Order: sequence, then C-alpha cells, then structure tokens
Amino acid sequence: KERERLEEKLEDANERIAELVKLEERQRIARDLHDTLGQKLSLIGLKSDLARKLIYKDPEQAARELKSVQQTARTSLNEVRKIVSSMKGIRLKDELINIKQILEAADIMFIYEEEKWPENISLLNENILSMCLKEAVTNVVKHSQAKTCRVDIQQLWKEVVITVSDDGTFKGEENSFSHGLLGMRERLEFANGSLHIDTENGTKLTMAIPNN
Amino acid sequence: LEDANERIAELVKLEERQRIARDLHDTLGQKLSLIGLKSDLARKLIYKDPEQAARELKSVQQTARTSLNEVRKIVSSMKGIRLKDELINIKQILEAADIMFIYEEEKWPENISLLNENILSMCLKEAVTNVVKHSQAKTCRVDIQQLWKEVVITVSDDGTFKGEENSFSKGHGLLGMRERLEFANGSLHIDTENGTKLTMAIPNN
Ligand SMILES: Nc1ncnc2c1ncn2[C@@H]1O[C@H](COP(=O)(O)OP(=O)(O)CP(=O)(O)O)[C@@H](O)[C@H]1O
Ligand SMILES: Nc1ncnc2c1ncn2[C@@H]1O[C@H](COP(=O)(O)OP(=O)(O)CP(=O)(O)O)[C@@H](O)[C@H]1O
Ligand SMILES: [Mg+2]
Ligand SMILES: [Mg+2]
Repeated sequence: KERERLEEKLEDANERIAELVKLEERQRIARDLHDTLGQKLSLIGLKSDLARKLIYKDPEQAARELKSVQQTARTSLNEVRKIVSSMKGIRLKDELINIKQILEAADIMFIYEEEKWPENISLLNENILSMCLKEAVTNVVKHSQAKTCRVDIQQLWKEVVITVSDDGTFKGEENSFSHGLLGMRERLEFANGSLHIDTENGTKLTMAIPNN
Repeated sequence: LEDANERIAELVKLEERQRIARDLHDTLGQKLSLIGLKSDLARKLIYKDPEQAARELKSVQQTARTSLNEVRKIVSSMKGIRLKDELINIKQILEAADIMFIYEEEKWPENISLLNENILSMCLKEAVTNVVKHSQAKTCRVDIQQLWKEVVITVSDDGTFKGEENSFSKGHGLLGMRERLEFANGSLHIDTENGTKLTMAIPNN
C-alpha cells in the first residue's frame, strides 16, 4: 500500500548513492593507473613507431628498441598481476584452510566435514562470507575460551549458510553489539542475507546469504 | 551514523572494486598480452620479413595508445586533480628550498572550470618561485578556499620583499599574474607589510 510505494522510493535513493560512490571509486584508481601504466604505455607507443621507421634505415637500432618494448609490456602486465590480486578476493576454500591453521595453533579442535558445498555463488558473496567467517573465528579464539568448535557450510534452499559454534562461554554483556559484530550484521544484511546468534551453550553464529 | 554510513560506503566500494579488477584483467590483459606477442614476433621478422614486421608494429601502437584512452577520458573529466599536482609540486620545491610549508586542506574546490584550475596552478607556481627567489623567508603559509562563488589562493612568506617600489616590470611573473587573473575576471593583490602576501582570486566558473 503506502508501505510499498515508500519502499520503492527508499530503493531508488539507495541506488542513487550507489552509482555515486562507485564513481568516486572508479576514480582513486584512475589516478594511480594513469601515472604508472600511462607513462609506460605511451613509451610503448613511441618505441613501436620508431622501430617501424628504423626497420630499414637501421635494423640494428630497430631491434634494440623492440627489446625495450617487450620488456615494458611484460612488466606492466606484472603491475596488474600485483593489482588484480587486490579485491580479486579470497575463496572460502582458502579461508577454511586459514582458519584450520588458526584454530590448531589456538589450541582448539576444528570440527568439519565438507557438506553440500557451494557452486555458482557470486565471487563477491564468497569474499564477504570469507570475511565474517575469519572474524567469527577470531572472536572465538578471543573470548569464548572454548576447546572445540564445530563448523558447517551448506547450500540450503537458494541461500548459503555457514554455521560456527563454540563450546566456551560468551564473555559479552547483554548488548556488546558495539566491532566485527555490528560489522558482520551490517554486511550480510546489505547482501540481503542475515546474521543470527545464540549464547545458550557457549556461542552460535548463523550466517546466511543469497546464492542460487 | 559514524559507521552504518562509511561501512556501507567501503562495501559498495569493494563491490565494484572487485568488478573493476575483473574488468582490468579482462580488457588490458587480453590487450597487453597481445602487445607482448606482436612485439616479439616483430623482432623475429625484422629481417626475415621487415614488411610483416612493420605491419605488426602498426597494430601494436594502435593498442598501446588505445588502452590509455579509456582510463584517460575519466581523468580529463575529474576535477581538483590540477591543484593536487601543484601542491605536490610546490611542497617538494619548498622542502628542497629549506622552507617550512604551512597547509591544511581548507574548503577545497569542486566544479571549478578546468581552465581556471590551470591558471591558478600557474600563478601559484610563480608565486612560490618568487618567494624562493627573493623573500629568503624560512616559513610560508598557504590556503586555498572556496569563498562563495569565487575561489581564492593566499600565499604568504615571512621573508623580506626585496622589490623596489614599482618592480612590476612586464614579462615578469607579476605583471604576468595580474594580467592573467584579471583577464579571467578575477583579481590579484599584494602586501609588503610583513614579508610578502599574495591574494589570488578568480571566479568559481
Ligand atoms: N565466540 C565468542 N566466544 C566468546 N565471546 C565472544 C565470542 N564472540 C564475541 N564475544 C564477545 O562479545 C563481545 C563483542 O565482540 P566483537 O566481535 O564486537 O569484538 P571483539 O571482542 O571480537 C574484538 P574485534 O571487534 O576487534 O574483533 C566481546 O566483548 C567478546 O568477548
Ligand atoms: N616573494 C618575493 N619576495 C621578495 N622579492 C620579490 C618577491 N617577488 C618579487 N620580488 C621582487 O620583485 C621583482 C619582480 O619579480 P618577478 O617574479 O616579477 O620577476 P623575476 O625576477 O622572478 C624573473 P621571471 O620573469 O622569471 O619571473 C624581482 O626582481 C624581485 O626583486
Ligand atoms: Mg570481533
Ligand atoms: Mg618571477
């Protein structure tokens, strides 16, 4: 009714700030890129050209020039190797490993068995999920003081679900949502999924997100 | 707001930043590897077949020039870039001059014409040079504010103004500076009271 009309409106303004902030982003990069890969790539222009001119007039210098070109091609693509490494993102496969290591070295038993694991989930969600995960684990090896920790990750419905439970005690007060907690929620929620918790026996984190 | 705000910020930031890396690799990858290949192949045929070699290098120049342009168009549109470069340029010159550079980004510019940005850059650089030329001051305050419609640099130095009473000789950056701001319908003023003080103004647009 009235509530539907005013949600449509609320979505329109969200999106509007979206496009704007994404733009400002396109930019930080515009400066870095231009600097580096721009001087270099203009130089590639010039040596290309100059090489073509000297092919006959002087095939020696021509060659030497092409040597320098290939050099700068390669290293430039190397710069973007160093660049799409960033925000390329971690895949859970990797985050699970990381955490198995952190839990072992925490003095804690890591309970797992690969259960109905994920396919054709957006790479992005994979990053977020990776994050919340790492944070949850840290919280546990920070306060729970549990000695064992169960975890499963399943493709339920059209929605993916991690669950991370620890036998320790939840050291938090009644409203310590002050911190990777508010962080976690804020996140999943923005991805239109959910985060839930139970301090019944130790601490239990259910993260959910849309997949299929 | 402290965090709902700039947390959802930094998250759409990362949303599209992953998208942006997939586009780098996609576009400039394919392209730049192809540049590798044609470079190489060109070197091989320089003699065996200098014709094909040339043709290959033509296609190379095309691509190298082309890749920069997509990024470049965004850069031309973007504002505040000229001033930032100038600040970096002058901070360096002042440091290396033996001089303290006083600054704090104060109500800095948005949607000023790119042109005015260049002019202002200029007068600025010239002002600085004059200081590190004659003022022999040891510290130098500078601010750049968006005052109402009009933008204003102010560049002050504690040294002494070595100039005579009417040192505004043409072809010197003084007559040059005025000539300029004034042609842009803004203004230039100075005070030799304590050291030297330059107020540049111009229209924001
Ligand atoms: N798995 C767990 N076991 C026991 N206590 C936990 C827990 N997860 C969170 N807590 C408690 O809840 C409170 C809030 O945690 P939150 O995640 O906001 O910050 P933190 O203490 O984990 C450090 P950071 O915010 O840097 O990760 C903490 O005071 C912590 O002791
Ligand atoms: N900030 C400053 N401090 C002290 N003296 C200054 C000054 N700016 C200018 N002057 C004096 O006024 C004169 C005019 O300076 P101006 O910058 O107009 O010409 P210039 O001597 O720098 C050569 P150019 O043509 O390269 O600018 C200078 O010769 C100098 O003696
Ligand atoms: Mg935490
Ligand atoms: Mg001068």
